[PDB]
Amino acid sequence: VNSFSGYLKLTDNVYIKNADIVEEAKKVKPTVVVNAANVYLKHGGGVAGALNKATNNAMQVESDDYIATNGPLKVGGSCVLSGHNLAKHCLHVVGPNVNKGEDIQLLKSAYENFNQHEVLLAPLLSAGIFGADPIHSLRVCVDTVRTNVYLAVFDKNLYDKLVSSFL
Ligand SMILES: O=C(N[C@@H]1c2cccc(O)c2C[C@@H]1C(=O)O)c1ccc2[nH]c(CO)nc2c1
Repeated sequence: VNSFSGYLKLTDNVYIKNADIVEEAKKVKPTVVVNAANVYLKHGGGVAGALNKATNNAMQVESDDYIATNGPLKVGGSCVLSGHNLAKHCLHVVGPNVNKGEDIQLLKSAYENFNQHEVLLAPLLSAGIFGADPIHSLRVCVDTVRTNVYLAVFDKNLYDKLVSSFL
């Protein structure tokens, strides 16, 4: 038993809810919140900008030190950093950005990072301003992640569509 509330069970291990991931994080304080990162950890907009804003820019400060030491992530890759006031840890995961022309096949590799963590609060990778179909992202999530994932979906109208179209 865990503390996530109101989530709709999709599969053995995947649950979904219409909520702002930042607000979910603030309430739950999960062990791991997933950020929809880019390779430079520049948290400007979407999930990343919203999470970073809630940390008063501490996420960005930590991220800039990470990049200065280690260089950029790979598309499909990840790193574990602090969760600041939102979670114990933040797993920064880079899904492919269709609006930048990146290979959608890398979405499965991105979701594989979730399997290193027993339980996660997460967004659908590559969706929103990353340009991919959220219905596709949810399918890849369910078919790739084996650990327990609680998906927060910002847009209420998309959430209803994701549920109604789920196979
Ligand atoms: O961009 C965000 N989420 C993506 C998003 C956004 C809009 C339509 C979409 O189809 C999608 C798919 C993505 C998802 O739901 O995971 C996001 C999430 C929380 C936010 N809190 C604030 C505060 O101002 N801003 C936010 C932005």
